[PDB]
Amino acid sequence: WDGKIDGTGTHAMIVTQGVSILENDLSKNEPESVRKNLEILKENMHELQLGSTYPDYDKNAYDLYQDHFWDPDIDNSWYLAYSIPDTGESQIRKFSALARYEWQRGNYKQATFYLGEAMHYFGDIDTPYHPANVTAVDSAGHVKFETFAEERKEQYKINTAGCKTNEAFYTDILKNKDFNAWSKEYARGFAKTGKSIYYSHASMSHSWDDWDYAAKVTLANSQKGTAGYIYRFLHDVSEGNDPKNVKELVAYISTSGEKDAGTDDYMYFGIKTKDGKTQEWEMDNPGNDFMTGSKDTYTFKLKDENLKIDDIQNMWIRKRKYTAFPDAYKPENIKIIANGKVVVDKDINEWISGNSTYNIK
Ligand SMILES: [Ca+2]
Ligand SMILES: [Zn+2]
Repeated sequence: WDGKIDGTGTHAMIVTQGVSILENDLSKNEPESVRKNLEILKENMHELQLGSTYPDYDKNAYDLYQDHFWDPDIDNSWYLAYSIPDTGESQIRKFSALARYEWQRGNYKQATFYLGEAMHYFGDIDTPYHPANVTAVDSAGHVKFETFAEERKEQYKINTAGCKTNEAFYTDILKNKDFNAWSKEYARGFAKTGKSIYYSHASMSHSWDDWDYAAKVTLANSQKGTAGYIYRFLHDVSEGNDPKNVKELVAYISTSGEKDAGTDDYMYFGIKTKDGKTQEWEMDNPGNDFMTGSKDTYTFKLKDENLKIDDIQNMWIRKRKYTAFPDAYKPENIKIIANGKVVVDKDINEWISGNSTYNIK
């Protein structure tokens, strides 16, 4: 969907309605804590709206908004040595992890921003063009549609999911104790309806009164869906809800803003287990990794499927010199996420030059 940096436009309308919907649908057999936190969230609506639009303006190693797409329909030896690429689904899981982390420890303003960011991605897999994986290159309808829907966003608003917090839609959301598990499938459902509406109503072929129907559905879905996620979120952070085997690791690396803090040198993330076995992946996204000031996301696929978090005794990033050109690197902070829970939050702000191997755990 379209979004403007000041937190306005289709994306902001979706989160804004998502909240307003959760109010109108909120059950009476609903805990004091949940009702209280939703107040906190409304207290930070501006940040929820800003996070909802922002991912379209983040300078990443994703030169092309790659992480904003996802084929809900679609592993191997290669990814034991390389970082896996993120998706619209993947990002929901990551920002929801950050949102929960900040909340549990007090920063509600930034927690709410992160949560709004997660919802940017969900809104996107609820577009017709992103789940169908049709880029603005792939087809001229991507942009013309998202814009058609921009100019009309208002007339597609919805006040309710249709159920109540006691009813069906909202109780399945809570049914599954594993967030990451629930989120993938929840999101898959909505995203699947997207691919479908592309082919039938919202493609460049399919018509103009076809596009009106197309936007109505997907924007309404984006609202009912966004409300679901927020609801889930509100519950998850009132009980200290806590999502097992570590099969993946997500590293969210914030690079410093100071000049020449970025590196065009090779970067690796690695671990050593309690036993003594080790794995290293190259941190390598589509575009330019580790630019000055960017915040990058690397997902890592463990070779030992049956591993638990405490068994991972060590964690480090490692530089290897690209040339004789001195790209020394300054990480501002790095978070490691394992199963929807942040598990490392090392601030750094040191310089790494040469082939140094900084340890973070
Ligand atoms: Ca590359
Ligand atoms: Zn969008």
